[PDB]
Amino acid sequence: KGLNYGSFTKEHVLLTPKGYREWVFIGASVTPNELNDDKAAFPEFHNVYIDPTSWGHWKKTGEFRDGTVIVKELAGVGSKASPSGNGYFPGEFNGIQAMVKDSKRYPERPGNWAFFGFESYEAKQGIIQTDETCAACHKEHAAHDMVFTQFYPVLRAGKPS
Amino acid sequence: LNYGSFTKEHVLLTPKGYREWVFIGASVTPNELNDDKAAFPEFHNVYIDPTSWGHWKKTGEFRDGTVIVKELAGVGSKASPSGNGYFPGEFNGIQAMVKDSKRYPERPGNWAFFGFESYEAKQGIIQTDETCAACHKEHAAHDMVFTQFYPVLRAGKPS
Ligand code: HEC
Ligand code: HEC
Repeated sequence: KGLNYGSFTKEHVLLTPKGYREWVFIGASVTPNELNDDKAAFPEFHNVYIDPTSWGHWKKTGEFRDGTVIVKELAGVGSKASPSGNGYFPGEFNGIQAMVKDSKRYPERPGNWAFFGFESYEAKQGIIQTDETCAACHKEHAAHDMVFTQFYPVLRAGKPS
Repeated sequence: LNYGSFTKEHVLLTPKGYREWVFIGASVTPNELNDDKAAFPEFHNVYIDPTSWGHWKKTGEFRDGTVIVKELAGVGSKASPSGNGYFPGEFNGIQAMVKDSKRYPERPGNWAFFGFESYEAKQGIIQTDETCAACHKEHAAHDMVFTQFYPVLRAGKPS
């Protein structure tokens, strides 16, 4: 069996994940401010991680086990040009978002996903989000099980046939 | 333990499982911002082997036997529910660099660079210094690696 990644409070709120940068990377996207009227909803680079246990489970099944934790880490754009050419390059770390799939802890959320915001990296836990703030966009547009796997080529290529 | 596999000529065998290594940052040079032909199209996802990553959290240096994999991927779309920008598509190929003072003692920084003809290739191709190391030497922030673009490495090192 596999470890339980993610620690929770007695009210089932995920404590601020540490060590996620050593989980399994599944994809990176970028919404720069300048392309979104100098205020993107989520600045700017986004680096996404799934915990190792649920990555083993995904390789075997193409499905997110209960106990999946997915962390989106946000970063500024640092430059627009490099010796490799024109585009977008990351600067400093900005913040994180996370989501947890758990039928037991979250029996009445869409998909059993609890979406967590964090007010800082120094914060002890996150704040669980209403269905209008987070999960509604994810159920409408995400390709599989409310996860935007159409932007996670590690996922698509890592599921079996 | 070491994470490369080699032939007798110190040629690196096409790495398997590098997506299970430690991701250290991502950038994007789209073709539309580069005269419809980027040098390295388009998204770049960079990884360092876990053993070298452990030594980096200790020393902030690249130990001998360090392997870094840059995986390339197309721009799949330029808009999504999160807004305008660039979003990944399909996997294009890989590049790799390897640090070894004893096997590459004449390469700049003991770093051999490897190109790969496709995902199905068995071994890379090792590159002359002008093809790759020339530009890494001139411009990379640390020991030929563009750590100005790897915040996981910068946040990770012991300052
Ligand atoms: C990425 C995200 C992730 C990573 C996992 C995933 O399924 O992609 C998490 C844990 C998370 N968000 Fe998010 N979200 C949206 C899109 C399009 C992407 C991937 C593309 C990209 O990287 O830009 C996401 C969409 C939306 C959205 C539509 C406007 C809203 C309102 C939200 N998301 C809201 C939230 C959260 C509330 C603050 C929250 C904690 C999220 N998402 C977590
Ligand atoms: C990224 C790269 C990496 C990842 C580690 C790093 O040092 O960033 C590898 C293993 C690799 N490339 Fe190089 N490359 C260049 C730049 C600016 C970056 C980081 C930011 C980004 O993703 O865009 C790189 C630049 C250049 C360059 C300047 C004109 C040249 C000539 C090369 N790269 C050449 C090569 C290779 C020759 C075939 C090769 C195997 C590389 N790079 C590998």
